[PDB]
Amino acid sequence: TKQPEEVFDVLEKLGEGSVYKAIHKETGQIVAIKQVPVESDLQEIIKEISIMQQCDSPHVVKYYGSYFKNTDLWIVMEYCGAGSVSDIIRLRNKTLTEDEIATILQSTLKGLEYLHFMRKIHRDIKAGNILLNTEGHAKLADFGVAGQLTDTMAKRNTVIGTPFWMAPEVIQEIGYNCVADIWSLGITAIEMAEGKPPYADIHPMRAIFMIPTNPPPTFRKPELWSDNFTDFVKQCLVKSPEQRATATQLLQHPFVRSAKGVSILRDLINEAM
Ligand SMILES: COCCNC(=O)Nc1cc(F)c(Oc2ccnc3[nH]cc(-c4cncs4)c23)c(F)c1
Repeated sequence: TKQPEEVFDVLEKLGEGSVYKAIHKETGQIVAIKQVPVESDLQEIIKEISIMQQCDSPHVVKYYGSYFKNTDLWIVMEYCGAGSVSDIIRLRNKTLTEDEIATILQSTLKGLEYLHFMRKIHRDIKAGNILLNTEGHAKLADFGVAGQLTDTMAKRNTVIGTPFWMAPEVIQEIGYNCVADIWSLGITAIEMAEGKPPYADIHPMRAIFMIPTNPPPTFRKPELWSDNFTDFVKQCLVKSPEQRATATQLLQHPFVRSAKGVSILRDLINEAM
């Protein structure tokens, strides 16, 4: 009920909808505030907030609430100071090591296990939608295209996501379920190792045509990568969604199961900031 500027001291812009770092003045907690015009298209803003409000997981970006200020909507969220994994790759101009990827994807998979239990499908898993806080904890972000299964709707059939990362069953007319995110996770693993997903240099509308017919992608330089990492990607990129591994099962994959603690990401985060 209080004016947003009395609750929050807005600091630096982080992004440009438009995102600001801010201090919650009563607790000293740092938050991220997304500001959008109330007259803008709010379709995915409304979707993403509805999904985040239903989530309570250390592996999913928290939503704290919304204010009107003048003719803007302020969306208050958990602050992830290291930014996205794709930001960290770009800023350091370096791909991630196997150990760094195992640690990030362990936390990503715990977030997917939580969403999938709640019958949610992220549908836009990619390095750009995995954020790190300054302590190195990975959180799922951008729920703007997330789907919800129900008692009466056991499958979604909307062709939606970001083409290079989309599962074959999502692209094809057939309905699909939570394990579409596991395919996207496999593409994300390659993206973190190589800096870009398979087919990154071809037209996205051409790539979407080939993903359903092509064999599962593999590493560009297979000799660089352990048997465990190679097998982890192969298991994620099983074309049959019925056969594809779940988040729970991949948390036991040898690539993920022995991931190092978030300390392995300290150098990484320091360099990026
Ligand atoms: C030059 O290339 C583009 C530059 N990259 C970039 O601007 N990255 C970026 C990443 C983010 F994660 C950003 O957003 C955040 C930031 C921190 N902590 C958050 N907590 C929550 C967010 C979210 C906001 N939008 C949806 S979640 C958030 C952002 F604004 C910008």
